[PDB]
Amino acid sequence: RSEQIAAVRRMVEAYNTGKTDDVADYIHPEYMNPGTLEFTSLRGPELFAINVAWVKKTFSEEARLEEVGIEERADWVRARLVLYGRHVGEMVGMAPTGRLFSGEQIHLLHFVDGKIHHHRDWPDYQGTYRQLGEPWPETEH
Amino acid sequence: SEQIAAVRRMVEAYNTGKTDDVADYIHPEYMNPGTLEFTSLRGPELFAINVAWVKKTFSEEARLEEVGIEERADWVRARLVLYGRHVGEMVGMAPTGRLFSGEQIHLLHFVDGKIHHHRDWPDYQGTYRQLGEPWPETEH
Amino acid sequence: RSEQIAAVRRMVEAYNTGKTDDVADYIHPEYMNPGTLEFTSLRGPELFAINVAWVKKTFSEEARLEEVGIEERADWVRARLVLYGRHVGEMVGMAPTGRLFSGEQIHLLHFVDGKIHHHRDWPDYQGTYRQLGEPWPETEHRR
Amino acid sequence: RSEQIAAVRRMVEAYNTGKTDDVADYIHPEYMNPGTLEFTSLRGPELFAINVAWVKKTFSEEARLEEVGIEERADWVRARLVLYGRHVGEMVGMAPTGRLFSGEQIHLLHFVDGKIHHHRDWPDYQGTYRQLGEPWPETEH
Ligand SMILES: CC[C@@H](O)C[C@@H](O)c1c(CC(=O)OC)cc2c(c1O)C(=O)c1c(O)cccc1C2=O
Ligand SMILES: CC[C@@H](O)C[C@@H](O)c1c(CC(=O)OC)cc2c(c1O)C(=O)c1c(O)cccc1C2=O
Ligand SMILES: CC[C@H](O)C[C@@H](O)c1c(CC(=O)OC)cc2c(c1O)C(=O)c1c(O)cccc1C2=O
Ligand SMILES: CC[C@H](O)C[C@@H](O)c1c(CC(=O)OC)cc2c(c1O)C(=O)c1c(O)cccc1C2=O
Repeated sequence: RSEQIAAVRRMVEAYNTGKTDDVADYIHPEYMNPGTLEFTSLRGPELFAINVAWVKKTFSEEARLEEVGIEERADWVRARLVLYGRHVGEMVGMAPTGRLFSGEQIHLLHFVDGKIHHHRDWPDYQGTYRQLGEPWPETEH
Repeated sequence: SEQIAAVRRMVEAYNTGKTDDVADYIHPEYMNPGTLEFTSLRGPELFAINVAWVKKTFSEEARLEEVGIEERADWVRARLVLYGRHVGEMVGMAPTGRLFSGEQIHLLHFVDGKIHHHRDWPDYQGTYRQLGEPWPETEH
Repeated sequence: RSEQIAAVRRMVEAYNTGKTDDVADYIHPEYMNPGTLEFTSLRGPELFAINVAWVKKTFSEEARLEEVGIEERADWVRARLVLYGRHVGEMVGMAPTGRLFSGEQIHLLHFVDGKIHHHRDWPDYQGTYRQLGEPWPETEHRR
Repeated sequence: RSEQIAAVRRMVEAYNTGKTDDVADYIHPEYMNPGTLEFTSLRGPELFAINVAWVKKTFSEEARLEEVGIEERADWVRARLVLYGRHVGEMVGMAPTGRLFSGEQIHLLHFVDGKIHHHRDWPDYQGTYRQLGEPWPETEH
């Protein structure tokens, strides 16, 4: 039973439930996610919490992250997930399209001190954009 | 457009699984080359078997969502997204019970005001990944 | 060194070179690919040879199949390949677009009696279609 | 003739040739690309030139960006492109694999004062990652 994978599964559940009160349990104080850089300078558990909140706000409370597979190698975990949502909040300067979508994701996670220290994820941006009807942005984010 | 209306009825038939009225919009000589592996049937009967297979393989809850539909003369292009769960044998791959969703592009040719030729391109590789990349147990 | 994997690499090399003199070495007499049922009733090394020729005709002599990875499990091989080409011949009723494209592919091959007996391949149809400029078919026929 | 589309085509040409001496002609002094934030805090023509350099360093001098289609709506341009390269440089902590790859991209560009002022680019991250043999990162750094 991998502690690393169990922690990643808690992370996934956070996206599903939206509940982030306990994230300090598995999110390192120095947690970073380069994908968040455009939105905030926060780090650690508060950074992960703001990501989860953004997901529920933008892609609906009913947004789901489904697990396809999770593997590990030393202090690293690779998660193959699928995001299901509906576009209901402003997304980087694109007005809500109200469109359903689903997009595969690959996540790379690095563990330090038994907690998630670095988190990179690659949404299916283009696939999502297509399913959103390829909206034209209304403003720069 | 009556053509776009017909394609929307086709999409609904996948969603409801109800194929009693398909002769309304499916040409007697309807062909879908993607079906050749499974059957030699044509027309409304062929379309119905395709719909039945989707419900059997991808669950009763399988549905097609519309992204967009375009037309040009006697042709329609439908940009759709299939949502389902792999519950039935899929060309020799055993049921995985896994959820999946994959964009699709459908090209439809109308003759005599009905759908005469139908090509569709599922996201085979994306679906395969979401199904955990199963190894086939047999040749279809 | 897997003989099955070696056979699949010979298959890939045939698409690359267009050289098919020796395909009977590794293609089963009863070889079938369900994806080409629309085009011909051929089977065996004969079917494979014409499929290779069609690729070179439709996607140019310079069309390439690059290997990402190949794995095997008992009598089955899974090949992760990438096709590169330029669309220069009629393709299912769509006129040549002259467009460069590249698309990942997943191939599933079943061996029987030491030769490739069943071959299923999944091109990135939609990705390819996008890169071709999403052409409208001119005919539902071959033309 | 669209001056905007012409400008975006000069941008595309810069990725292809690696020739960036004239980028100030079409890149706004305040040009930003949020995709670059992990790597640099630069803005303007300098940021664009750095991006081009990184592409050539990481994906080889032979890297090419092919045009599928470009459209515009008011002060916005959408470019549908395809990147071709070979993974020859360290890529966010993943060692060079020497592997060929090609992946579609969608770019969204906003013009201000007749120059490219904001640039968002969605590579096919997952498809590229696959073609690179899904490498495990050697560092987070
Ligand atoms: C706080 C800032 C963020 O939370 C936004 C950022 O998280 C974000 C995410 C979160 C994520 O990585 O997957 C759950 C996803 C997307 C995005 C995102 O900013 C996107 O911006 C995005 C897009 O512009 C076009 C298509 C798809 C997407 C996304 O899928
Ligand atoms: C200054 C540094 C940057 O320029 C890096 C950034 O360019 C970057 C680019 C540039 C790009 O937009 O293509 C024309 C592409 C990728 C990436 C990138 O940082 C990637 O990081 C990347 C990846 O991690 C996995 C798969 C693909 C990619 C990229 O395709
Ligand atoms: C009647 C039986 C059929 O025609 C099977 C066939 O419908 C079929 C469909 C339905 C369709 O859209 O083609 C018209 C979809 C898939 C498939 C299919 O046979 C697949 O076989 C399939 C697969 O093997 C791996 C991933 C995805 C798929 C499919 O999405
Ligand atoms: C004899 C005629 C043929 O066999 C056509 C057939 O070869 C074919 C191949 C080759 C192959 O993968 O078969 C084993 C590839 C494609 C296709 C094909 O017929 C396609 O039709 C096709 C398409 O309509 C839209 C996008 C992509 C493709 C293909 O990539």
